[PDB]
Amino acid sequence: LSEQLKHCNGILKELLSKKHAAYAWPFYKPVDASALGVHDYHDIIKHPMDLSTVKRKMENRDYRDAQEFAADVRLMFSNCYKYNPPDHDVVAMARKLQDVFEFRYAKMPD
Ligand SMILES: C=CC[C@@H](C(=O)NCC)[C@@H]1N=C(c2ccc(Cl)cc2)c2cc(OC)ccc2-n2c(C)nnc21
Repeated sequence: LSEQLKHCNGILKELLSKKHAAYAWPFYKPVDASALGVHDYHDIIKHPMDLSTVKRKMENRDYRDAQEFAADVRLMFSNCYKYNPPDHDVVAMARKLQDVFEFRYAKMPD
């Protein structure tokens, strides 16, 4: 990995760690629309994303730069905001986790 992508991998480890598990767990695996009963999810969200998919792409060295990594993580959060009403518990959780991501991502090295 490039030096910037190592920082990205370190953020990803933190997002999956026990410290943040109370609000991060909804984002661990892909949305199973049938299991959750949200039969309109794939009509509204055209590009699903989740942390296990980000992790698999990083493992296979599939990100070209830090920007591609950030776009996926932000996609994951934007899907959550797009589908759900603003006062929903899961949107608060997404908020909370995204503040962890954005704060540490802003500390990128040269
Ligand atoms: C995709 C389904 C929509 C949400 C839902 O279940 N109900 C609202 C109509 C759902 N809520 C949640 C959710 C709702 C309440 C609380 Cl406290 C935590 C998560 C959700 C749950 C999961 O369990 C394995 C996985 C993905 C979730 N998720 C994401 C991500 N964005 N919305 C959700």
